[PDB]
Amino acid sequence: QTAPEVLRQWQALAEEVREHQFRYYVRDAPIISDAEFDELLRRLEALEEQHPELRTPDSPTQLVGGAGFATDFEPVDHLERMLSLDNAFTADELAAWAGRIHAEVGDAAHYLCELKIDGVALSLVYREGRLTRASTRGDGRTGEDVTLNARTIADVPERLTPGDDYPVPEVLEVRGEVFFRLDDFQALNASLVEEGKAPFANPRNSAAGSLRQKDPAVTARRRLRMICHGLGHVEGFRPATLHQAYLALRAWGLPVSEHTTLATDLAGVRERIDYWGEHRHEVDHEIDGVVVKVDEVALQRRLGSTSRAPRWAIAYKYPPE
Ligand SMILES: Cc1ccc(CNC(=O)c2ccc[nH]2)cc1
Repeated sequence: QTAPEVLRQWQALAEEVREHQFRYYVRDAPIISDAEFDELLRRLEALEEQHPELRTPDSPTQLVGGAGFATDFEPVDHLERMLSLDNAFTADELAAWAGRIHAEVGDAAHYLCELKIDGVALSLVYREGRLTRASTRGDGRTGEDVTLNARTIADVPERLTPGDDYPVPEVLEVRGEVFFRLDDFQALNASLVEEGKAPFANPRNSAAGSLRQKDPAVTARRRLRMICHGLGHVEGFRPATLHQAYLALRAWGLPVSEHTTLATDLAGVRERIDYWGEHRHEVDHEIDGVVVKVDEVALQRRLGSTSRAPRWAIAYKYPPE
């Protein structure tokens, strides 16, 4: 032994054991063989005999066979402020946003165009390629902890994948939208009603509810999705543009949309807006608009942000009906 190696070993093993208890109980998705887990738990037990100081009421072995997994929505701070978006509902407004952008920067700004998803915003933090925290927006500075619930979403990976061109960052704060596809929204409503529960009025309400469960196992059996669409605080990653950032996200395994395009001027922005006004109904989830961002990171830095919103992006919202 070495007391430092004792501690090292314990932590690692408890971490591995706790992760598997989560996969087996909270989700129904074990990733090792049913037999392999048993050795691990023995060892950890085997491990706390020698060193009884290690066994605590919070240890994977004692006091948590089956349980200890609950969400309490406690406040957690975002690394970088998570601002909301300013909206534009009319063509002049967008033109006016674009004019002002072109009074500050020139033709150097290109516009990334994405489909705005009407769901629940989620913020994930990855430390050394491992998911450590998932959070709701809250007030922009502080959100609620729903890490366990996010851990059940299929679209969200626990770990990031080692890129060739893209090395995993030391810290990555990534933002996205959590949502249901239409068919699954309906399906869940049926199931709920089948157990004498009230159904959800819309898919956004349904996703929010499904995410916010005190028992995350509930969340695991609901077909929630996620698309990433923004970055917060990052270390070890310095992308020149947002479009290029999406390439690294993809490489690492984060979910990204396939409907993003890059436009060079307002005319190009206008075509996408018009196009999706006519084609948004064909997407399988709710799109309530198009978000237009300035693609260059350095240009978004110069433009900055106000207390409530960024000045380098704007969301064009369509008529409700
Ligand atoms: C693959 C995998 C991962 C995690 C676990 C956790 N615990 C148990 O299954 C269990 C409880 C009682 C008997 N067995 C199992 C299997």
